[PDB]
Amino acid sequence: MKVILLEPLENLGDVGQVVDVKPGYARNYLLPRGLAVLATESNLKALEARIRAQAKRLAERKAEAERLKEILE
RNA sequence: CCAGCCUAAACCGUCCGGCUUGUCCGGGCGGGGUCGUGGGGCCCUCGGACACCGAAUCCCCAGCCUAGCCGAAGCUGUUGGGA
Ligand SMILES: [Mg+2]
Ligand SMILES: [Mg+2]
Ligand SMILES: [Mg+2]
Ligand SMILES: [Mg+2]
Ligand SMILES: [Mg+2]
Ligand SMILES: [Mg+2]
Ligand SMILES: [Mg+2]
Ligand SMILES: [Mg+2]
Ligand SMILES: [Mg+2]
Ligand SMILES: [Mg+2]
Ligand SMILES: [Mg+2]
Ligand SMILES: [Mg+2]
Ligand SMILES: [Mg+2]
Ligand SMILES: [Mg+2]
Ligand SMILES: [Mg+2]
Ligand SMILES: [Mg+2]
Ligand SMILES: [Mg+2]
Ligand SMILES: [Mg+2]
Ligand SMILES: [Mg+2]
Repeated sequence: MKVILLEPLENLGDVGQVVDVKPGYARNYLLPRGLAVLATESNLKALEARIRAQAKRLAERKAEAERLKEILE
């Protein structure tokens, strides 16, 4: 199953990564112990938000320190 | 015998809570949509209100069921216990 781990996992990977693992492992350990979440079409969408949001969030914080770069120099 | 309709989804709006506050996620309500000569959504150009079609829902009556009522024309003999 496709899941989205919200935790630095050893064999799996870092947070926010999407990796397919054996059902039982996620169904009876990851998902239950809150290490990951079933990567449904609903969650993948809510992940595009965390990506795009923080993206233009720092992309705009650098686009603002872009004005101070032009003038303070 | 006779007859065809409603919805899910896209898409727009709202109220609620969840949470990593986000152009989001889900839930409930409303609008939209309903088809095979393919249809619908959103974006453009246009004439439609006063156009027409119209119930399987509601309303009035007719009619009918549950009691009834009117309804023509004869009398004398005669056998017989009795016409
Ligand atoms: Mg959904
Ligand atoms: Mg959605
Ligand atoms: Mg509806
Ligand atoms: Mg929806
Ligand atoms: Mg929804
Ligand atoms: Mg909603
Ligand atoms: Mg739904
Ligand atoms: Mg519903
Ligand atoms: Mg409707
Ligand atoms: Mg429309
Ligand atoms: Mg409709
Ligand atoms: Mg239409
Ligand atoms: Mg059909
Ligand atoms: Mg089409
Ligand atoms: Mg009519
Ligand atoms: Mg009546
Ligand atoms: Mg009567
Ligand atoms: Mg007599
Ligand atoms: Mg007599």
